[PDB]
Amino acid sequence: GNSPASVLGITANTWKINSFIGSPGSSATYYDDITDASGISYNTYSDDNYFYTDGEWVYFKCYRGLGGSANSQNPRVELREMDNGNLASWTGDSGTHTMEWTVQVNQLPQDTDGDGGVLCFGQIHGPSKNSDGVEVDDVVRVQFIGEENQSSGSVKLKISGYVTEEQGGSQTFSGYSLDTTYNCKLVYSGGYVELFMNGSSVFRKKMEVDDLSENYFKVGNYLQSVKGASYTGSYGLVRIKNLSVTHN
Ligand code: NA
Repeated sequence: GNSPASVLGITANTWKINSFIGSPGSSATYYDDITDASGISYNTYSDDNYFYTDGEWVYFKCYRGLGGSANSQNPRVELREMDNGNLASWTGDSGTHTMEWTVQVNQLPQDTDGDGGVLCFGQIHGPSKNSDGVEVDDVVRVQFIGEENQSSGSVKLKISGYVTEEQGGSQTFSGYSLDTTYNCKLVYSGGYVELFMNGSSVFRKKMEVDDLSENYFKVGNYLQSVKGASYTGSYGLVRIKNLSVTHN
């Protein structure tokens, strides 16, 4: 009655859950679909180290160096958009495609280099190679960036992924904060990627790529700048409610 999947209103047919098993540490084991793990079923899954609820929010807790033994890339505990059991895959200039979620970031991790902390709390992901060979990978990452292990206060919104990095550089925006509710709306329509925060358009930019097929949303906690980092207990914490995806 109280599970994270029930509180957030998600099902295996609408979102796949990327999570870990084992105590947090460099030897924890990543699962692209956590329900593949022994003993785990989607509508009862909860683990206070990673993915849990208090009946209002669902918390995604991920750690610097988590699983670093197996893979040095940035770790995540996150949802992957599904389409009635098929993988979601949709086109950024045909139809209008929206993810809305209410979020806070409560804690930033510590970069590999020790200076700074950052994580991504929503994304659009595209094809690794589109039909023209363009390496799209993440279309956009919506992130907060601040101090290493930051626990309160002021951060910047940072927009990364293809739409900024391959088109003039990542973009940052002042005046955001930890422990602060934002109603986020991420739209891909007409070949433009756009974020609204509390009803204001804060970022909007065209993808100058021909083939905008094979996108899907992700949302959760994808740490950043922790490639090759050791496990120290440093973590990020993202909490979400009021999640929906709309396709028109
Ligand atoms: Na299982």
